Amino acid sequence: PTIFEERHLKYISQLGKGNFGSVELCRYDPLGDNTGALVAVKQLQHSGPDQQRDFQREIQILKALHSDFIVKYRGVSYGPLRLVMEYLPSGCLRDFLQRHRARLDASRLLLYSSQICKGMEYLGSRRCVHRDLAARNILVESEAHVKIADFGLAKLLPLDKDYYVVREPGQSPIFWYAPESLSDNIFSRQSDVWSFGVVLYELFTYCDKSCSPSAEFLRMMVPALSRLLELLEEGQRLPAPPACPAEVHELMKLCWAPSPQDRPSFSALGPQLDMLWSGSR
Ligand SMILES: C[C@H](NC(=O)c1c[nH]c2ncc(C3CC3)nc12)C(C)(C)O
Repeated sequence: PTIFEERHLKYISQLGKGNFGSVELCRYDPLGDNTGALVAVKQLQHSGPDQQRDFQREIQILKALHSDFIVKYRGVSYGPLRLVMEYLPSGCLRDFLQRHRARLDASRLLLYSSQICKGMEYLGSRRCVHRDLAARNILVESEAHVKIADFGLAKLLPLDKDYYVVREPGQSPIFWYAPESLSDNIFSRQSDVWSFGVVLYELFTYCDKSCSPSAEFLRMMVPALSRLLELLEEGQRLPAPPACPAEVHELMKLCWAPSPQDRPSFSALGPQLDMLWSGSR
């Protein structure tokens, strides 16, 4: 339905945690016989003002999003409150990449890259900045299909502005953040592009822990945030993943253009990745 009765949503396990919200695997079981469909249900675990309004927004946003490459909204449910979503058993991409490594050539990484870019293109066209783009936040619909998830921090851009300024600090691993976010808490469709660069790096390192974004800044060597800012200002960048084809490194480096306005758009990126995907073969 679009509306789920809480009494029929039946609990199975934890799938994830996030700022003040959990997502759970539930069976939606109106018969009560274990034959009902599986669903991923997000609730907030804190009942204050701003986190509750933010959650409502996230629902408004995801409801109004229709794309093969965006996680699918199924409905809400009420108490007097919960967000119900399609469930993707293969789960997290970060993990999926680590497991199936030996089964995935460059085409497929490019295939995923294209699909994520396409979803981000669309997100951008709805004026939606995602703000927390990263392999851990991408779900796997199948071996040849991925989808962007976790709208917990997404913002709508007012009609008259192309950027958002966040008051408090971020709480995500620092290594996916654009410089303007690090220094000024400025997020935009173009800071999303910065992070998409890092997602590509993740695809092509197959999310390996030993050469992760974090592991690399560490190697590349005062507050962490400040040092990462100095580096990125000096023009230090993540290196070509091992075996990475060069053309892809260049796209990354381009996504990492110092100023937001030199970064290419998702709609520029999409064809290039497409050409690359039909290039390997
Ligand atoms: C925890 C959160 N997940 C969701 O919102 C999910 C929505 N549908 C899913 N299907 C499988 C999984 C399995 C991967 C848990 N997660 C989710 C996220 C991965 C986006 O941070």
